[PDB]
Amino acid sequence: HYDILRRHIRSEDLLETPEFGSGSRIVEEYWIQEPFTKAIIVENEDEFRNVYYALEPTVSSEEAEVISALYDDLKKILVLQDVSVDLEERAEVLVRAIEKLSKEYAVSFTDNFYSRMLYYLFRDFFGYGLIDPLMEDTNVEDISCDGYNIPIFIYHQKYGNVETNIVLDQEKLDRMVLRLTQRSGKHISIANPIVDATLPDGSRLQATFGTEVTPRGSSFTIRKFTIEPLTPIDLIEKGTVPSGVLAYLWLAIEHKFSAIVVGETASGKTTTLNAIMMFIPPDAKVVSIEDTREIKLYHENWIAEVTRTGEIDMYDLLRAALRQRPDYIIVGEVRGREAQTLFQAMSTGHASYSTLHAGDINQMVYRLESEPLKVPRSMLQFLDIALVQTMWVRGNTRLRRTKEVNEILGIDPVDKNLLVNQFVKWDPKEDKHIEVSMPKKLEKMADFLGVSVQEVYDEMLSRKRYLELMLKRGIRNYKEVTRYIHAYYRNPELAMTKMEEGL
Amino acid sequence: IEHKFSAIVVGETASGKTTTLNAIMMFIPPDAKVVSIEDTREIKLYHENWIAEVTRTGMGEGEIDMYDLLRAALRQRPDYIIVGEVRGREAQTLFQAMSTGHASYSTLHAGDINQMVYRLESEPLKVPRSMLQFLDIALVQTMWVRGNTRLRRTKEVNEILGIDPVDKNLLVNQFVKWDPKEDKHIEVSMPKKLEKMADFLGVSVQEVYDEMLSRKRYLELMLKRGIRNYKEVTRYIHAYYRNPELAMTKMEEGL
Amino acid sequence: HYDILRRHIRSEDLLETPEFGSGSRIVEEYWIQEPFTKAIIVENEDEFRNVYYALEPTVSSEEAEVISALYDDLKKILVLQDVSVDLEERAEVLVRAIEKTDNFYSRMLYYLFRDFFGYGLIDPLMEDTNVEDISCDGYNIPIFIYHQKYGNVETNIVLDQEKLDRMVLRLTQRSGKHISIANPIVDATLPDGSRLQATFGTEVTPRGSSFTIRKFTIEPLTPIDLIEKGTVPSGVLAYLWLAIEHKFSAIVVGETASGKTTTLNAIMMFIPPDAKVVSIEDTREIKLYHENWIAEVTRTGMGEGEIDMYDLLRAALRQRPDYIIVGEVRGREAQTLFQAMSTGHASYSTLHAGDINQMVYRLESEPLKVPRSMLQFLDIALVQTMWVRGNTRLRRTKEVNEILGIDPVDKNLLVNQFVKWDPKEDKHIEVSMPKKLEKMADFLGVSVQEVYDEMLSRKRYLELMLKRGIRNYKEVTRYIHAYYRNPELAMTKMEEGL
Repeated sequence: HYDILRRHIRSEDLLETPEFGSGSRIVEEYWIQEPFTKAIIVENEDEFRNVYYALEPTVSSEEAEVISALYDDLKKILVLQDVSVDLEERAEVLVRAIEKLSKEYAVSFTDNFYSRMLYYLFRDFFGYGLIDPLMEDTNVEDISCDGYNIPIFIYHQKYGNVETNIVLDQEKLDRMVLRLTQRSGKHISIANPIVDATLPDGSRLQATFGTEVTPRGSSFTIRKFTIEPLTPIDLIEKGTVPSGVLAYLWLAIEHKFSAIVVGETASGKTTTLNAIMMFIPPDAKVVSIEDTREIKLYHENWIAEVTRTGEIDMYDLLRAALRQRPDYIIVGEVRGREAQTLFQAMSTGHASYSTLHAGDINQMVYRLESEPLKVPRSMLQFLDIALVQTMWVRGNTRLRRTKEVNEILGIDPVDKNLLVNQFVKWDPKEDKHIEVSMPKKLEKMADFLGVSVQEVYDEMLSRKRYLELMLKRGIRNYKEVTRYIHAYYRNPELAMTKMEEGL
Repeated sequence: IEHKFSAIVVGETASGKTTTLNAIMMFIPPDAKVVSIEDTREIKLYHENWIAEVTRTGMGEGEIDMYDLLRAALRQRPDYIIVGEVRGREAQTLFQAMSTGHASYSTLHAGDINQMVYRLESEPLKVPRSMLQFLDIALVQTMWVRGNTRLRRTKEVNEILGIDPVDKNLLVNQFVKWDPKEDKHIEVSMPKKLEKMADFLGVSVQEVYDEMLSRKRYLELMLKRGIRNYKEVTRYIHAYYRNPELAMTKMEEGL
Repeated sequence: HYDILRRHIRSEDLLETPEFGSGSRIVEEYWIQEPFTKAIIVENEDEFRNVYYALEPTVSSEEAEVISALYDDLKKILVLQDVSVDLEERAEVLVRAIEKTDNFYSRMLYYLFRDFFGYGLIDPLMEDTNVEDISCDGYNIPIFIYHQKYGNVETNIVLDQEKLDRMVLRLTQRSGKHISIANPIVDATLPDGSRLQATFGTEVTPRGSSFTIRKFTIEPLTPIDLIEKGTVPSGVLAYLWLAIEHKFSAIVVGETASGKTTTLNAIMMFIPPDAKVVSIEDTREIKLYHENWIAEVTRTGMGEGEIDMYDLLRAALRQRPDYIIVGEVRGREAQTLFQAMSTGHASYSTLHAGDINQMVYRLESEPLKVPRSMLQFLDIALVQTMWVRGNTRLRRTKEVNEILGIDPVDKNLLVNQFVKWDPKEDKHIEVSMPKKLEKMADFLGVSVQEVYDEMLSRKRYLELMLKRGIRNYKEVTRYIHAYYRNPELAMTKMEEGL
């Protein structure tokens, strides 16, 4: 979007320098998208806190009025406000149109006021409007707008919870919500005032309309979607999952053990699933079914299926894909009926993985067995690993942590109880993952290979070493990480040497 | 409350449940995001980053109950969740929020922890036995009368330590008890939750204990200075959060 | 398709030779449709992986639009595409129509055919019986396949947007469906009898249109085969042959990748030539060289009425099947099956489990929920295994279990273990008498020694087929059908290499 804009810019230096009186001290400044936006962390020292300032190109009461004027005309054009169209060409339908209205009304603006007016038109037409800067700043992970005349709050990757300078009044906020809502294909109104949707880019939306069910006015909450997939290295570095557990999981998904990663909504479940899904052997056939395109993989032999909300559901896609011979099936989040199918896939030898909304393992079982999912108890035996994610909150810090790793051994012959083994448990105290025991799944692997448990264990340590070597060498991006993992697959010793040899 | 220990205010009817809750909800950290779900507004809070959600009857539209609202509120990011009073199904979601780290608070119609447990476990609430472990504190409120002697007292401060494997289950440590004979609050056990705090904070107990005594003084002073209003009280509390040092000094210097 | 063609051609030295730069070693090479297409399995030292290269008669870029032109006209010939017309005749027109080098001719008809009667770009993959799975994931992505021996390998066949979009319409149409943005997903079955999943556009497949084809090319392992692989001893196989002829019902149980289906399909070639057999599967896997047979396959209901195994069995058991085969019991239908058993229908099926206890549990508990008392009608339950050491990959029948019946006031399931497999010596040990052989005496109305004699007889017959290297299922089934018809004559021909 902005690269296109930066093209027609027609000038730079559109930003001035803020006037924060005393009792206010700049803590940090940084371009969000130069030369238009900029974030300025300001410290209102009187109140011993910081306050995110979204800085946009300055305009005067007269100027903005002029801008708003063009918007009204350009607004007539439907193309530029049509999502099905390529941003790039409707970005010109805009500049080429402003050219008309300009030369016609016989006027020539300032090279600057253009490279300023232009910013606003794009923003309110293509961008996210008033919150665009927040929607842009990579540091902002969440956006929370409680209501009429209430400042937007956000979660900053470095300052955590912080008050923002952006404030929407009723007229503005209502539009904002409708816009966000509409932009997500779903509809909101006094009739049905609550909406749980996902924006075009994947960010999750939670909106409310009017004061029907929410006095204080309409409100919305966005949980931005990071474009770049965290990798198992990212996870080792972030203290979220130990390199050993990660090695353990590598072997586990190689040997097609099916796993489900459990957690609370927004606990980092998908992020983790995507990360460990980078351990899939290179040539295998991967099939992914989701309601919202989220998983990003550097795996050629893969088909990414997506749900249609109108009508084609996961269930349909899942049983369909199951008629073939896929090596790995990814679901993303079992929420109903298909949950049964997914567990059957397991029963019939398919490496199956998915996300599930629950807090404990107890809660997992409960949520699995009861409607709408309704997975019979006899079938749970077919799940191999169950991870539990948690988002540890202490002060102005967030910690996505693999809270616990569980192994489903089987179903007890009495009371048909699920045999489980928790071999790794996180400790919030020292923020240390603890191995309450050794993985029982290592024996299943040993047999499947004809080697001694001891032999598998050492393989693990090896991969573990490889991972930490990749970390130490600063290999974090998914494409490059996947590249090096596929390598170890193709040939381990050659791969190891090349890792510890600089290549 | 600052540390997010969840609490339910239990009490017979006309004992003070809601009042007390609303009272101690003015202890929420100035910047934390709080969402409340009530059948009808009753909770007043001098807090900004706050979403107030109210149930819909559905008289002539789509009925939206507490279950729907909580289910979808817990969904955004609330640091604190306040449910006016649990009167059914939504109760499960709440305790789920608890097992998840959401500082959850609410009210329940009952006279003692036993009744509380019964009501919570049995339909309509039907909260699973094992989930109870995530509730931290349960206050029990009362009404006490003699002459025109109209008294609302916290009968007891109960600390829910957790569950017992092979049990009776609900492990409760009673911190404070109220003697009506002398109208006095007696400590009848150690405030164990203060130790869990040491663990969270990463400090010692005496250290936390010190801060408690400190916060205590701060309150008694506000009292002596006649700072009664909620808007003003919340301001001085928000104050102490921001900087207890400066906050304490201004209070000792009538400003 | 290729016999009709390959004669109308002139030259026979069509298609040059492959040229792979260094680091691109040639592992193997073999013919597909001589002398047009040939497949080469190349290596790649760097990435320890093999690659499938689909070789077709090379052409000139001038011949390109040239042959693409001769096609631009032949297309407007409705009388060609028409499938109602026999391929033998249809071909003729294309030839005659083309009349309106003596080498370029042949290495051209190939394509003209490959696009009118063939499968187009993927014909090399559809004709090669080594490729049992075809995965075209997306736009400009090399197709992947599952080779009978090489498994997952990349391919030299890629399709850009349009090239694939039309391919998806071709496959969709030959299967009899109409894939469109309105109905972007198709799960049909191709004329050659193959499973085809297909997606048009990018509504459900962001990675563009796509398709997958799981070819029914199987070549089902044979009883003789099981003997060779040392999976099941010849003696046990004879015992089963009799068992099956007499309609004793059997379930093949085993952990995953142990051989359940293989073994079943194997021992299902023991069904009497004239008996009526009906099979119900979630997806075809069972190959049988039997005529009086009805094969029924479950329907997903993607966009129509869903018909599950329960529906199919319920209504199959309804006609007169002497033998009923259920691919694998994964639910409700299981009850109907055991009902069929209590009724005398020689019923067979597979079940995911490790030992009789697990089998029982799964069968009794939901979703299957087969009533405790019904189990008595199951006769034999084989337990299959996977065994490994070095590259030592072994599939063995761990145990032949005879279900004697139910016990009043019990523990219930009375099982007599006939054969056990010792992995230490890789030997099958008899650990009890084959009681079912006595039930046979009772059925047949003869003595045990008598039946026992026939078993030893049938046993010999099998070992001989082995010695004579009769491995194929079509041929094996014939010699078995043989013995049924006349064991006397059958035995003599076998001893006299004929």
